[PDB]
Amino acid sequence: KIEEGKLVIWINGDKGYNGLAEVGKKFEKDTGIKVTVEHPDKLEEKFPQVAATGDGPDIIFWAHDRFGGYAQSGLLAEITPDKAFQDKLYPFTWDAVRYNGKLIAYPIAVEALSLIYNKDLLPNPPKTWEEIPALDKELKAKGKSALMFNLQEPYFTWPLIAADGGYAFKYENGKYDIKDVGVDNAGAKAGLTFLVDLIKNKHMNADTDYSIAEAAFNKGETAMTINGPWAWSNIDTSKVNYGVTVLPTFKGQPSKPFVGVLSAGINAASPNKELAKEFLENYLLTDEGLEAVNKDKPLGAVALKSYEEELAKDPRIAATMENAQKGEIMPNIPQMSAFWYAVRTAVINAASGRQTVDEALKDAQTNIVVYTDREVHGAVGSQVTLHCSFWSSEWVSDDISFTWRYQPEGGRDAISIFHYAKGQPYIDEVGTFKERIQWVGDPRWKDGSIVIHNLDYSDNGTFTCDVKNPPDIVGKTSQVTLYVFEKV
Ligand SMILES: OC[C@H]1O[C@H](O[C@H]2[C@H](O)[C@@H](O)[C@@H](O)O[C@@H]2CO)[C@H](O)[C@@H](O)[C@@H]1O
Repeated sequence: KIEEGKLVIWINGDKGYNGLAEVGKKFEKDTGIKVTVEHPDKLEEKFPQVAATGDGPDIIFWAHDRFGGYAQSGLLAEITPDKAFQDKLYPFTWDAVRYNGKLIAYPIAVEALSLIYNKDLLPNPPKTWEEIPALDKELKAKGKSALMFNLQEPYFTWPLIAADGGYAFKYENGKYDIKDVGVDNAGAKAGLTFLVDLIKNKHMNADTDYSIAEAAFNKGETAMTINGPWAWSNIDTSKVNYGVTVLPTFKGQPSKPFVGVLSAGINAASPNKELAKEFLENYLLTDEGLEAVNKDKPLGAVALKSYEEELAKDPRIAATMENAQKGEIMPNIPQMSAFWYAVRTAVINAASGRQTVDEALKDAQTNIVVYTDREVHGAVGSQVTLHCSFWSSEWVSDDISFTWRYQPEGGRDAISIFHYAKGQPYIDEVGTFKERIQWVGDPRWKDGSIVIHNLDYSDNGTFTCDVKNPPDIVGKTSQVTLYVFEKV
């Protein structure tokens, strides 16, 4: 439950919260109203959790993308500044916080990821992703690495994934098609494939997270990192001589970071809505208010026209804006939340080798355990496909095995005719099917199918497919019966 004569604010711990607290101190001096600034972990998830019982902060700071979901659920107060105030901020920043015709937050700043590079290691940073492996080998021989960035959050890997064609939700005449997701298409696969072979080639580590990449760059251990304007303060402190530049191209195309508008929403259960509007409108969104936050941790390109114009000469801000121009604004639709957890899981699963990129992105796109046909009929001379597939909770072992057995009709015993094991198909030269079996399976899609060519009358019998995918060293089986005809 929310008290009542004061303001509690949540903001991410990577942003200028001490600078925000100082604006809080000034508000408190003028008004006598206490302003507490907190930075809870995963506050983007904590907010809806507690705001559903009417709990949480009076005001929450996050990128605009999460606010559609908050608004849909009725967690945010409608924002109603007059036209005079609105005119103080860029119109596009207001569009980012409009949901279902209503303004539901105040925009603060435009963030995009950039390439950051150590000028003493790399006076001339690569223009291209494809250069990076060769660069890394050079730098490795000198006890350094080429690149480290946060691999745990899809925000950071998305620019590469989207570069050659990936998208979240298709944008089509004024609206997002929630049914048309582009995390599976050929472009997205190429981008994530490039990323996982950086890892498989030891140019990056699948475990690398935000703290590890920041520490490595700031200690001069790696030549480049990918991060937003909040990060620049920490590198200034370290003294590393850095530049901030355009992200490398991939297959000749710009990297495409998702652009965020840092925004401040007012809790619908806040008894302090007029005080919150006063703070944000009269204290935060002023040159001095934004300056105080910005000098703590850089904001990016601020929403407030006067101060954006003041800051716009900074070439690090120019680079941020150039990267944003090449990327695209995040949708603010409530589905964004599902999108992010889907791609997060796909990246981690692909980066660790639990899935191939195809498998991984299929699942993201979407977010009797053995199957054979019952009975197949063939003509003499024809070929028949003997489908076999399975479903499992396990990743695909490789060590995965498939075995086909055959039992002639009226016959006694089932004999092996085909075996897939340790990555290779073996036929059997014993076979009455020798030179007539064809492997058409693919263990990566949990498929063990074969084709029998040039059917004969005496091929009549029952085939059994047996699959082991080790965890899972217990054989699951299914049977298919073949009848061969002159015709029918
Ligand atoms: O990684 C998925 C995550 O990415 C975007 O979050 C950013 C946020 O915009 C930045 O301000 C910065 O703090 O880093 C975050 C990524 O770690 C989305 O805003 C967020 O909803 C999403 O879950």
